[PDB]
Amino acid sequence: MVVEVLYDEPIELLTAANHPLAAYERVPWSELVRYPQVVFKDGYGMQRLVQEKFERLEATLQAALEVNTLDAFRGVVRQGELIALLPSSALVEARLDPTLAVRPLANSALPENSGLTRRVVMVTTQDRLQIPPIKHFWQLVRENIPPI
DNA sequence: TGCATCCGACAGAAAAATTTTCCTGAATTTTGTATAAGTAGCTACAAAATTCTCGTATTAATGCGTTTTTTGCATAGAGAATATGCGTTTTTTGCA
Repeated sequence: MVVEVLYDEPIELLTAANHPLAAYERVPWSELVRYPQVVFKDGYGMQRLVQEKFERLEATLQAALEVNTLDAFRGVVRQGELIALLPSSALVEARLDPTLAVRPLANSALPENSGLTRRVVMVTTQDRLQIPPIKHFWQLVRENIPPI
């Protein structure tokens, strides 16, 4: 397997064209439930990690109502408000377009125990990485990953 | 001319009559006798074929010493796996 996590950005959330977490610029995870923080997919490991990442800052992951579609992540936040999961590395990109200029932030992430941030993880077999394409590039892509 | 009554055993003798059988024409269960035509086959003849055989020529068949080659051979690395390991963790004990 060669377990290999290129990096583990630390989680924040979607604040908004009106968020008061776009007032309250940080994101612990109470500050989520403060507005309608819908959690993502119970069962999908993606949230298993987020369960921490919303579950140790005055909040417990509330997988109430997630439409399981980014389009909808925006089709009620294009009204301006609604808030759910966009992690750190693209939480360079939470503040974007002219409905919305948003409050960025770092991880509150009391959830950690041992090592616990969600991890970008290229993991491989030599056969798989036995050629210039993936092997060197897959390495470079797991390498040239800036905040940009 | 109108009221009752009644009806619709036996025997002999000669002639006929059904079958039977040999004689006599009639023209068939048919089948018999010679001559001349004609219908079909036999003897003979034609040969250039075709094809059988011996010799030569090319070619395809068959074996090998060697080209590379495939597949079996060994020993070198790696990537966790597997200790120590604290160090952290879960287990286990007595008081209120």
